Amino acid sequence: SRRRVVITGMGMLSPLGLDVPSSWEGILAGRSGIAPIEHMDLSAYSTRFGGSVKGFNVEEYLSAKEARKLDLFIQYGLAASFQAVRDSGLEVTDANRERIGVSMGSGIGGLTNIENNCRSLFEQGPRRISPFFVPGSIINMVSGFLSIHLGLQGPNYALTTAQTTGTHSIGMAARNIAYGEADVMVAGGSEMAACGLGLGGFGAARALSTRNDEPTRASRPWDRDRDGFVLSDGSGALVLEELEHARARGARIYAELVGFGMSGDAFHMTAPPEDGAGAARCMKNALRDAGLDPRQVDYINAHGTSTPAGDIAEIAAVKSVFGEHAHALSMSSTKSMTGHLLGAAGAVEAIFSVLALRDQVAPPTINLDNPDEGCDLDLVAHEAKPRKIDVALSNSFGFGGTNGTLVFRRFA
Amino acid sequence: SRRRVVITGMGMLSPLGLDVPSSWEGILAGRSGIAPIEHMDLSAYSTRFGGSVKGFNVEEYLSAKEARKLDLFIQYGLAASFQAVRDSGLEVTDANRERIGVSMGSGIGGLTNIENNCRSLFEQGPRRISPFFVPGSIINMVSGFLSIHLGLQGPNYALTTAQTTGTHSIGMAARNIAYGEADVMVAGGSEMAACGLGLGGFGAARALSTRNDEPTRASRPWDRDRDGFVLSDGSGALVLEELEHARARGARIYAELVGFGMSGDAFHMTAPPEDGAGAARCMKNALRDAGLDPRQVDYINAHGTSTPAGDIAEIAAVKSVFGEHAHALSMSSTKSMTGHLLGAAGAVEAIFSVLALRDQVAPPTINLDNPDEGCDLDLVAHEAKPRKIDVALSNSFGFGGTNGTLVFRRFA
Ligand SMILES: C[C@]12C[C@@]34C=CC(=O)[C@@](C)(CCC(=O)Nc5c(O)ccc(C(=O)O)c5O)[C@@H]3[C@H](C[C@@H]1C4)O2
Ligand SMILES: C[C@]12C[C@@]34C=CC(=O)[C@@](C)(CCC(=O)Nc5c(O)ccc(C(=O)O)c5O)[C@@H]3[C@H](C[C@@H]1C4)O2
Ligand SMILES: [K+]
Repeated sequence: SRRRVVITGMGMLSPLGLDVPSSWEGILAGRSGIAPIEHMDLSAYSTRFGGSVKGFNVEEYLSAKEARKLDLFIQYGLAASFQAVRDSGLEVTDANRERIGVSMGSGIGGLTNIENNCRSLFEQGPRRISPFFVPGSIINMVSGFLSIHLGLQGPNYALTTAQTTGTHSIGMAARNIAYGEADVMVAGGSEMAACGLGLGGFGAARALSTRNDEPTRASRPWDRDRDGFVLSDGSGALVLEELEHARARGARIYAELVGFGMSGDAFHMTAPPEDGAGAARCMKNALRDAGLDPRQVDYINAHGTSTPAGDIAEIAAVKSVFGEHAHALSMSSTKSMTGHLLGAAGAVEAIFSVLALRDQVAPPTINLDNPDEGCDLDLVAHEAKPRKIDVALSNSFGFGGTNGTLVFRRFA
Repeated sequence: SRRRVVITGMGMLSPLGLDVPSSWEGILAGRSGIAPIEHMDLSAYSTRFGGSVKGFNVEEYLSAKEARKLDLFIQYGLAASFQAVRDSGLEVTDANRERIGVSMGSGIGGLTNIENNCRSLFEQGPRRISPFFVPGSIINMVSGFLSIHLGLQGPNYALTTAQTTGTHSIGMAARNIAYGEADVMVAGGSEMAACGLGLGGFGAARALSTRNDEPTRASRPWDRDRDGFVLSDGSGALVLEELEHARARGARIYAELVGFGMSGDAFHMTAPPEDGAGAARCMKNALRDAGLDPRQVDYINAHGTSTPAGDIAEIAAVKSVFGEHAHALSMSSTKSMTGHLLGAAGAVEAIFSVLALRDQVAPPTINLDNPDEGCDLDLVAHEAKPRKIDVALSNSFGFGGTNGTLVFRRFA
């Protein structure tokens, strides 16, 4: 029989902050983390801005030596993971190390380090490829390195489901606990795809905003003048824990993870169906998993990427799932502020959903000046809205038509 | 309480053949699939051979247009998937499409597409980056594209756990079925890392055999003169199916998937502990999952990568788990013949384990001329061995210390 799963620790790097509290302060203030990119020359690119992590100091977590062997996406994932475990208060011992695992994923992974080694290969030659190229670039090395540093011997894996990664990572980790394969999991996602191939690749697909003159206004989910997503970097990690395990050690419980849904659109490689039918199936799976009446959902943290086709598909899906209740719940996209953290989006947005529960407040959709046709729900335009929130749902969708939904609830 | 999971279809591309029967014929014959690499110039590299897929014809599966969008690892994964679905006889309909999902993974993913996009990027900037670069290179696109082509709407995801990927993919897919989230899953892995970055990266880590003079002798698991793994390419896919679902449509059942285990070494980024303690925990977890006493295991398809440290760690783990029964079972490494398919290794080796059950024969470890110190189990040296096999176990281990074990049994 299925065990209950709660959240006892969280950690983050985002364009708004180097930890959870600083990021969340930005969220509730409606602050943008988007700016012209400084770390490379994007003069030849159609998009020249995004959400960078500012002032990260890897040496708070790892030595210079260890850090230079690892791509930035790995460093970011480790930072968020270490923060979450610290936040949870958990002490790893021989008595529990086999019962604590890790599932930290990425969508794009080590593209940046691969691009740099590729430069070495072609400009210098093959003997300039790093000895640490493979372990420092592969997606599972967040889980790997975290387990090595903390001594975690339970299930150890990584998902890669593009922009759905972080949501799937958390949901599948919760299944491990619910079914008895672990008592504790560290789960989430990390990304740093701000390199030539990243900006260039998403740009070639015409998926990015090109509002170069006003980067903070670029990400504008459901607004009539939206023109694509804003690429952002960072990481999110949660400590998921079996309920009785948490209670026995006197852990602080932020919220309960009650539902997880998955689906496939089976429609198109890079676009959802106009009616968001796949997203609707995914949400219904998550609601049924949680044993809920859809009218119990108070807050939705949308995927809200600011693409023309994506944002309206999600409205359609929400209307299909919730009926008239779609007008009672609040739904917002925190990507309005953070931009799109790709494989880490679902992780940071899970955190934001948990914090919406702790603080009884719906984060805003900033930049929502003129809602587009049919976008007539309570989208929490401009300003955070204090309200009752007993149940929060968080959606992620990805290229390939891969969908995930998490459902969190206040714990008492 | 948990539903039973059986295998009803299989598909493969390997260095031994373009499908399962051809590959398996090679396995039973002790044939090597290793040769000098022909598709690129490795004259200045320290390793110039590996296991290539010979004569793959993508136009049996995809249009030229579709094929030009997709990295070779995705093409290979799709080929194996299409073969497995055909082999299963499953008819996808509106009545079942929400019950059929896909979990096909990769260890390193789109290295070749990245490498090809690199060259232009550094000489002439991002102008020539394809609009399909991102969807055609991300690891979840095997799952994505397969779902789109066949209309599969069930759980849709991808693992990336380096050399463990194929095993974890099959195991986690089995859980989806056992727990009622799907009735059918296509699962496995694919890889095509034979490029400058791949050969150069693994070569920089000093992980590859450099036996260029005798490529077919290079892969020699447990032999005293082994000197690293042999890099190979391909894919494996299984159709996993709930037992009653299979019975109701009169499916041919190859075998039952009874156990899945996972662990982490929490030891080192690129090496196992000398005693294989992580691998031992993983195998025990899989046996506990299956409700089997270690004395019930008849055949182990080892990870057997032909590395100095890897091979002996696995012997130690087997001795620890199985005690005196370690002397009764047979264990072999088919990587002696196929080389190391990385993220696809656990998929093709799951298939080989299923076929060992069908045909009651332990595949050989070829090249085992002089077993190393302590390598004194029945390692099926040189020649296939007909014997009773009721229970077959298959191990995969990966950089980061990530471990997976599958347990299959004859179905009557
Ligand atoms: C063929 C076209 C049609 C096109 C036209 C209008 C659009 O709006 C876009 C730009 C984006 C559609 C979309 O939102 N896809 C989408 C998705 O399915 C799942 C997740 C995300 C995410 O960012 O996490 C995402 O971005 C599409 C893309 C690129 C190209 C232009 O496909
Ligand atoms: C730092 C060192 C020490 C060194 C010394 C002797 C060795 O034998 C090797 C070559 C490989 C160890 C090993 O087997 N790792 C290993 C593993 O843990 C899991 C999976 C696989 C697989 O191939 O699927 C694998 O390859 C190691 C590697 C590279 C480098 C040289 O680490
Ligand atoms: K979300």
